[PDB]
Amino acid sequence: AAGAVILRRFAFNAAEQLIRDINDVASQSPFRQMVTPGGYTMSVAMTNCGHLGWTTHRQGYLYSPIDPQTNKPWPAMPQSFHNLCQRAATAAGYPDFQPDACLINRYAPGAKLSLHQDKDEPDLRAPIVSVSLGLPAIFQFGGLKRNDPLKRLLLEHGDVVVWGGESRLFYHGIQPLKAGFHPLTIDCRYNLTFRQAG
Ligand SMILES: O=C(O)CCC(=O)C(=O)O
Ligand SMILES: [Fe+2]
Repeated sequence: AAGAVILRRFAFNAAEQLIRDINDVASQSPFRQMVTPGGYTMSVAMTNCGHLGWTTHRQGYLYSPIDPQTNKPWPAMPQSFHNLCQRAATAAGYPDFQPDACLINRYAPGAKLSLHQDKDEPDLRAPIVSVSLGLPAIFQFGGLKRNDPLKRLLLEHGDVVVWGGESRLFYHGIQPLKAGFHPLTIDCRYNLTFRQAG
């Protein structure tokens, strides 16, 4: 993964607090399985915190400062989130990265996320910070086409990946979450993706 920086277990120490704050965020903006523009309910449940929140719209996908479900602003990005992200980005070589959106994904057993690209951001030179929590998942990324040599990478609890450079444009997805158990998330996997959407 050219440009990518994988920091395994980087968020192990912050894990517990992050999970507490995810629940906090969920209290204001509950996890919901968004309906794609094509009219299909995603198996992955999501929510957002920060100034902007990624969401499905009628004309496609886009960032909005308002939660379309609660009609209220997305919850603010918790300090735990801000700190872990900055430390990660800085360690990855991006000390200037200032995210304004954190997409929180929740994966129940069997949940998956078919291949896609993240080109909804204004400046693609800005990286994306991914933090995995709970059960392990198989992350798969390819080239520039939906049908390209896909590679696999297991993301475990506390794993952080700063996607910068070329990888920032690579197709990617998550294979069906295998059943299992984790003391902090029980049978769920959470993932935080910090972005500069503004
Ligand atoms: O949970 C994952 O590792 C995938 C998250 C992702 O790429 C996204 O939702 O845009
Ligand atoms: Fe993505």
